[PDB]
Amino acid sequence: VVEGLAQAIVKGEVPETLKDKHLYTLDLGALVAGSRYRGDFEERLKKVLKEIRTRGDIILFIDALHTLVGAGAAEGAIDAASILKPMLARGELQTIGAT
Amino acid sequence: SLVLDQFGRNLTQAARESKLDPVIGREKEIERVMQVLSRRTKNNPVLIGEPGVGKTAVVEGLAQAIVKGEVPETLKDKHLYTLDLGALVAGSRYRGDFEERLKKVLKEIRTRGDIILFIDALHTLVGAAIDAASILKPMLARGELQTIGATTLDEYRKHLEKDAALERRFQPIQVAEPSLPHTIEILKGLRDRYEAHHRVSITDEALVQAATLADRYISDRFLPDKAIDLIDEAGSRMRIRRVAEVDGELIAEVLATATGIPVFKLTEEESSRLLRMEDELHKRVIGQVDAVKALSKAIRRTRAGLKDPKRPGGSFIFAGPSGVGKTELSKALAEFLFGDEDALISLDMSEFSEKHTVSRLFGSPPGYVGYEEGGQLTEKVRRKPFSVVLFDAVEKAHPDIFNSLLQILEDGRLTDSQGRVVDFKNTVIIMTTNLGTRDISKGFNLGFAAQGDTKSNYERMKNKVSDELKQHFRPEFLNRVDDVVVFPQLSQADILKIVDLMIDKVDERLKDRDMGIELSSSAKELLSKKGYDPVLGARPLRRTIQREIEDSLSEKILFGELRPGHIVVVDTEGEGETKTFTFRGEE
Amino acid sequence: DAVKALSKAIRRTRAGLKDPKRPGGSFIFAGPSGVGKTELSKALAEFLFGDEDALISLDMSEFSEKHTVSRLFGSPPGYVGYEEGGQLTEKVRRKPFSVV
Ligand SMILES: Nc1ncnc2c1ncn2[C@@H]1O[C@H](COP(=O)(O)OP(=O)(O)OP(=O)(O)O)[C@@H](O)[C@H]1O
Ligand SMILES: Nc1ncnc2c1ncn2[C@@H]1O[C@H](COP(=O)(O)OP(=O)(O)OP(=O)(O)O)[C@@H](O)[C@H]1O
Ligand SMILES: Nc1ncnc2c1ncn2[C@@H]1O[C@H](COP(=O)(O)OP(=O)(O)O)[C@@H](O)[C@H]1O
Ligand SMILES: [Mg+2]
Ligand SMILES: [Mg+2]
Repeated sequence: VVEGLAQAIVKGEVPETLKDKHLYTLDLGALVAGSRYRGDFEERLKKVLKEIRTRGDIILFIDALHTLVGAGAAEGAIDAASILKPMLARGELQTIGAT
Repeated sequence: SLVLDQFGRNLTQAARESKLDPVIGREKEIERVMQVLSRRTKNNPVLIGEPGVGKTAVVEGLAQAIVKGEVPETLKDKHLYTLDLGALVAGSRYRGDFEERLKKVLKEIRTRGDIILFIDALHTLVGAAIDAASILKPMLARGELQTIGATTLDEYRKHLEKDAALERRFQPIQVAEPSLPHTIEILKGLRDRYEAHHRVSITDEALVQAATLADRYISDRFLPDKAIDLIDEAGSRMRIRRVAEVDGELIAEVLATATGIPVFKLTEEESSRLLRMEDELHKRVIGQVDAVKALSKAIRRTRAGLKDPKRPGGSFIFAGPSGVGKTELSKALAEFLFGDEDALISLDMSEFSEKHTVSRLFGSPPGYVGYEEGGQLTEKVRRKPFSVVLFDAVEKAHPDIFNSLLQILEDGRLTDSQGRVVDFKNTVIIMTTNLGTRDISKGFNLGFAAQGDTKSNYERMKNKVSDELKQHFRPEFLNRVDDVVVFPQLSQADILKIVDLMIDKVDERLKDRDMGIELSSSAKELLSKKGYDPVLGARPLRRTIQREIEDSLSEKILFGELRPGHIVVVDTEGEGETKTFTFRGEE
Repeated sequence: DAVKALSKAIRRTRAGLKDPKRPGGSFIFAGPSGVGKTELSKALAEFLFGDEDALISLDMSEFSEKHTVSRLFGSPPGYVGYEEGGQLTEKVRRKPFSVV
């Protein structure tokens, strides 16, 4: 379904509200692949979310929402779900989930 | 108060600039809130209600009221701040910054002295990055914190009840679901904002029909939010197809394409179908005129709104002998009402002969294996709220199955081991049995019998079956069943009809290999004569058909006499008991 | 006749005269099927407590054999379901003002 949505967006059969929007599939594990030092995972996630906010014309796709609850949790590491919760509740980010 | 502003949200300022949804018809709970907040003990209020009723909307309306200055001087000059836990968690991973920023926040809170805090989703703060729970509890124990909380009823009873320390400091306020006029009022209030956002226009008829459709044909979600969802969804549909206008059939079809296939129209064409229901059913079921008539009458009465909306859409006890059409009628009903046989949820009760198997019906108790998975029936009903539930051979199950099953008959809702509630109001319940038909299956009576074998039939058989079943079953269970339908054994003439249907099935099996079969009237009469048995009724006919046709047809196929692209004509030879079948292959 | 008798009995039982060791009232309804027995009980409960849910109705047909009798009076320790009490007792715990 998301594949066909991307094909429709690139081909040009979408309403004018979307037109040229970029579907980016998130890649978990790559975010965690190097988060060993002080401030590595939270900073990466905040940076990517801020870049999405700055661009504006980006929409995210998560292929497994059940894996989102607990990604880089540690002695601290509030985790990715808590980071995503506030601005998702504020309605300033558009994401499509698949489970 | 830089720390306070960084880690808090002002509802009063937002109300001043009107960033909040309007509230109407909800002053009771806010009046209760400052009713209980003015006490000396248990001054901290907690709003208990089902999710979506608007507890957040409750505190938003409280902020609106305090901004409007409609509250006595006790609550005046008090700044309301919702504690933005997202602000606390965000950016806080320094080894010690967490709970220490909270220390600054709380010390500023007590220092200011004219402040009020709001805590939404109190479960994360009480009875739950985790040590923050242990800080607020002593603060409320001391008693100088005036906070307003909000919590779901099940969570409140499961977790907030056991916190004996805060039992003497919290007071509960219940919030009930809004009535349909209240929903209409809220829809009217949100009309302006939603029309401005969607750049469309909506009418009052759309509002009332959306509210009614949400109340009647949706059960998982709840009224004060799902009507808003439907109108926003319709507005999005009108926005994406291009001043736009939204009418009733528009939201009707949006709901139809949203969740399942609820009503899919409001015209009279489906009503004409319900007028032709008996003729439609008789294309799969042959000879059971009384059963089809009673079922059609009951479901037509249900469709007319003359039944209790709380109760399910129909309850039938199909009592009869073996192989008469008890399951074929259920399959035909499933095909007619929902377009496919897959809509029928069949449960063979022969696997529920032991009481401890009841756990597999609606899950296992907590703490045991298999708890993470739900019940095999409750979850399946939740997936498809519009389905026909069949309990095949209901008499072979343990009586605890009946104990659990009656609840569906009374209140149409079931609670599983996980505490969730599933609604059975949009389903048809059929329970099949062979009990009470021992005298109908065979009977000659003792003594000389006159010419007869024809009586009032349906009425006397129904009364006898009902009294026998209430002798064997619980009388209240039979009393609450919508209808008890007795299936008489098949006659001879209708058998000659059934043959045709069965032959058609065989023809389908020959369509895969590019073949076909045709029979003469004499062959059909011979098949009906050979396959007639008034005690069993239909399966012996199938055995006779298989033996006399497809045996000696498979042999011809294997031998090579019949090839793809051919038709097998079947006729009869001989007379009387010497009659036999003859097969001839042609192009 | 039955309504008058029940009214007189309720007057006896609610005048403060009979011993508190006795319950609120004890009645045996005998009659055929399809007559106003269950309806009369429901009306009595509705009048006394202002609600139709103030009626704990139990069928003794469920307890033909004694193995289920304890199910109505709390499970003794050591059973599969001992953590859950009997049906009759916990309903009185939830509401002592009801018609059994
Ligand atoms: N009136 C009928 N019209 C058409 N087919 C029928 C009729 N009665 C029986 N059959 C067919 O004969 C067989 C009888 O099976 P069916 O499911 O109807 O039995 P049943 O009445 O549920 O009996 P039981 O479950 O007690 O064995 C099926 O192949 C069914 O299609
Ligand atoms: N005396 C009555 N006055 C009014 N309605 C009555 C009366 N008797 C019966 N009915 C009606 O018939 C229904 C069945 O009566 P009810 O349930 O009281 O019977 P019952 O004799 O207590 O039951 P059963 O003997 O079958 O266990 C009632 O719900 C009511 O609608
Ligand atoms: N009294 C009301 N006035 C206006 N809108 C309401 C009211 N009650 C509920 N709503 C609407 O219902 C929606 C969901 O309510 P929500 O704030 O989620 O309640 P809760 O947080 O308790 O689940 C909100 O968007 C709100 O607009
Ligand atoms: Mg069957
Ligand atoms: Mg009775």
